[PDB]
Amino acid sequence: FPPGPPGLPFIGNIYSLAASSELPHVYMRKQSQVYGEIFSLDLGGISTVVLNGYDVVKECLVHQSEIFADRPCLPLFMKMTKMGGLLNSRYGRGWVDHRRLAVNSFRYFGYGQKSFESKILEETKFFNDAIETYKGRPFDFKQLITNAVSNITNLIIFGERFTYEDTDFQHMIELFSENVELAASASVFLYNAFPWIGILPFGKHQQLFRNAAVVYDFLSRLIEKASVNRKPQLPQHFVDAYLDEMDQGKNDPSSTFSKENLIFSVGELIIAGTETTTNVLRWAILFMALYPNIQGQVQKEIDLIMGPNGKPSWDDKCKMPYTEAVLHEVLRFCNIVPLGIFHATSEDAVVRGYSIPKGTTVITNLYSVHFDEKYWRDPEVFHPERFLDSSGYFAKKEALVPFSLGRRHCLGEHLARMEMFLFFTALLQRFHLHFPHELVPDLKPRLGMTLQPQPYLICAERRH
Ligand code: HEM
Ligand SMILES: C=C1CC[C@H](O)C/C1=C\C=C1\CCC[C@]2(C)[C@@H]([C@H](C)CCCC(C)C)CC[C@@H]12
Repeated sequence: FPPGPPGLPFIGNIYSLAASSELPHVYMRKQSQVYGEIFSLDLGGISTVVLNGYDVVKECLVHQSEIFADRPCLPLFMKMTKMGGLLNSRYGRGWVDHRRLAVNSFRYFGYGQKSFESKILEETKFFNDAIETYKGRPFDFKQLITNAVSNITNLIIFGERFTYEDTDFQHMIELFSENVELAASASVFLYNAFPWIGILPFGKHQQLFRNAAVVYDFLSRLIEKASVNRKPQLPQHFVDAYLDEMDQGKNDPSSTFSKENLIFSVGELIIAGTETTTNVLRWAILFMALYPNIQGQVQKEIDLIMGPNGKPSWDDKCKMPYTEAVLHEVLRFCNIVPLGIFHATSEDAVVRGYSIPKGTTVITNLYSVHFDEKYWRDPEVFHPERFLDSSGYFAKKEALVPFSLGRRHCLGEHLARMEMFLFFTALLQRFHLHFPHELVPDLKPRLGMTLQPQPYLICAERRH
């Protein structure tokens, strides 16, 4: 069983993570330098194993894919979803059924259709128009980016987009997003260690359970509004398709599709899309205002390939290596999902001599892969040029894994990439981005299951 740093009795390394000035993924990378690529932590009595660097992360999630495909049975995840749904589903027939349905649905109701790309572009127009509203005055992009990004998924799930005046839906996403953040909280690591803490009426765990209630109700209401006009066997979207599957499993009682599992799946798909993609864009914008020379080079490429008023296109990607370079270097350098989503072993495992008992939490420290000095030159530097080959084309790197690897890898990778590219290009084509009174902006990320920047104002002035 892998060695690791010691911590106090009862609470273990929750203390050492807690009392460290460094964020958890940074903490963990330093400890691998002392204990090895694979080390352990005692998180209040839950034994967890951390994987660090590209080699062991691959060795587990890819070479032993079925053994590390599971999710851990932490009290919070048992309470929230009973380990059904998709994202936190146990590895099994339930997960196979939901994953398959989701993959096919995103293909069929999404990027598999010729008209889909223009629906993204339609959204960049609402988005850019909303930006113009402010007439170059400083504001926070967080809301608009969130609205716009979530609508690309709303099309696939609910068959429609919600307007930017829809503050009810926005409120539901703000609570759900708070929950993704509180999930990384010391309060929650303790709650999972000591679930009797649930008797305590105050604290971040009660905020999370309350939020989850409000969110669960809202999602079931949306799912009901989206199933009104349903024509059995002729689905308009993911919700209809899910209901199709419940029909075909009415006689199969071991069928895993359920009304509860539909709310969990929809919630998981919606929050997975909105949290992550939004943040990528928010980091990118931050860095383009910080480094105008880099912003300007992207803009130069846009004008050469797309012109001043051309509609951006997914097909343009491969004529725009520098743009693709910047975007990949944001994924690598900001690590929007720094520790991925926790895994667990689906059976007793043996990795590099160490034994890992069935059910152990396994943390894949994706941050440490992107800063693995065996595969990256000076990874502590933001430098898009590292993704360019000697002819100036985009050069893909094996050790860039911001959508993780193996059986559980991001289901939305492709969709995210189109969203990112089309939103970033549409925005930079129309605007110049800089800070107010050249304010000194903060680049220290906010502690959560995803990394987002602190609130920052930005000025968007039209270019032509
Ligand atoms: C920049 C955008 C995104 C990033 C960086 C990202 C990252 C990730 C990561 C690191 C995982 C962990 C997989 C694991 O357990 O090892 C994941 C899983 C997942 N992602 Fe994404 N994601 C993004 C966008 C999306 C979008 C747009 C969707 C859906 C529309 C999505 C849906 C999911 C789902 C459902 C899972 C769980 C898959 C499973 O458990 O089988 N993600 N994502
Ligand atoms: C769906 C439903 C159904 C609706 C309920 O309110 C609860 C719920 C999800 C709850 C959570 C809270 C805990 C943290 C979870 C389990 C997130 C998980 C830690 C992954 C977050 C990282 C991801 C955005 C990359 C995803 C869903 C989150």
